[PDB]
Amino acid sequence: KPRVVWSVELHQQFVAAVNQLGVEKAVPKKILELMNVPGLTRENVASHLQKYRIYLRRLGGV
Amino acid sequence: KPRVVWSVELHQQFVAAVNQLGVEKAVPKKILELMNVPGLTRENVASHLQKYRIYLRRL
Amino acid sequence: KPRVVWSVELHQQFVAAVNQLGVEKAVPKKILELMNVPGLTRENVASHLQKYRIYLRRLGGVS
Amino acid sequence: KPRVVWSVELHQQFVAAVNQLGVEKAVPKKILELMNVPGLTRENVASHLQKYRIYLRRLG
Amino acid sequence: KPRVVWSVELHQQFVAAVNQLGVEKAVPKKILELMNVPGLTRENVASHLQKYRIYLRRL
Amino acid sequence: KKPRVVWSVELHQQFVAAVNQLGVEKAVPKKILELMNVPGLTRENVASHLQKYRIYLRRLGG
DNA sequence: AATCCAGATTAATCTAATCTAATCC
DNA sequence: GGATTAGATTAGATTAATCTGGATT
DNA sequence: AATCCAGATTAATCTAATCTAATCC
DNA sequence: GGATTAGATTAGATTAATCTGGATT
Repeated sequence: KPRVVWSVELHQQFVAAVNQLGVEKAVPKKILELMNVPGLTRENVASHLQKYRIYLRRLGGV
Repeated sequence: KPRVVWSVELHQQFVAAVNQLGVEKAVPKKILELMNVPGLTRENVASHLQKYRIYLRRL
Repeated sequence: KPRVVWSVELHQQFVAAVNQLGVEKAVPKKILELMNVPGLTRENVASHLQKYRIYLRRLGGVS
Repeated sequence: KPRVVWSVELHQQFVAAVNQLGVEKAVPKKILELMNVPGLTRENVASHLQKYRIYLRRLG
Repeated sequence: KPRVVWSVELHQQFVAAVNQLGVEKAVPKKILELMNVPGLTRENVASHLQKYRIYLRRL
Repeated sequence: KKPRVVWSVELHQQFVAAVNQLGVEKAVPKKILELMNVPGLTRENVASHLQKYRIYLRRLGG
């Protein structure tokens, strides 16, 4: 049960899935449907998505 | 290609930073350090600084 | 560039706060509400709390 | 009781690693994986890197 | 092999060393010994001494 | 004002010939300028262009 | 329509991992 | 100079608070 | 007294870092 | 408006011409 490590690869896959849906609409369940990465949980993604949204809000939009 | 969008909040931080250094004397590295915005680059600040100087010269 | 100094008095107020909450349930925000010390941030307390927990964990006085 | 001695060799290895990441953004964990030296811990590298930053920052 | 950057602090030490020596006794090697800055080279201060002399000439 | 210099095909060609004639040891700004003999062109025009030229070749050479 | 509510998401906050400054030897 | 300790930072986890779609009234 | 010569000094000139303007989306 | 490329500016580095103190002739 170890901590997720958001590598550039995994983050890339997350980014791709979020763009498919729209950063405004993306939710953890539908991000994971697309990512197809087993062992990755909804909370895992939710926490990353919030961190992602904070980052994009400063640089624009979102 | 994630463009920066200069929202009211981020432009305002830029205005405070540039005004602390002086409009004509402000350089991107110093503006970037004062703003302390993760992900923001020299080229972001420099491109926005150029349009800001045009806009200020028309006044 | 200011760094917090956990003086003996400050650390004792922190311990008084943590014992009032229970070291199990204690979290930085509630600790700061009790301590009533301006200038301390939640990050200052969370760093100190983690060192305190590391120490207590070896001696077994915490989960 | 064994202290690490930063021989010229080893320091050069460390400088090479640090230059490969960037002095400002280098951290002990990345330095160690580049250096690939068994025997060296994070703390050995972090102590050396503190002293190294002191020296370089006085010079800019 | 790092370029030197002349900070406010390092430059302050330079001016005090120049002023103490008197321009000129203020030459690089002796300015360097006064500053006693690890890694600062004779050439670092010789180059800075040159631009400073130009700077003083313009008042 | 002074006009910004624009490195046209013809002006760049003359700089390239000068560089190649001198070699890299002697291809410093003042000598490139003497060979090019174009009125109003300055050291800093050449030095600026020389720095971009050297980056451009290091890329080519790898 | 209007309400209930379990589940989902999201903001707020926590905390482990790791870093870096301060201090020690 | 190098080790150790104390406090700061970052990324990811957990908790608390909202939200909403679907069932019910 | 005068010359030699390493080890400097110093002006001239170069060059990397960083900048701003021009131009492209 | 924001990104990218080309040419400009600046600070620091390097080179080249000159100078000098201590030894020597």
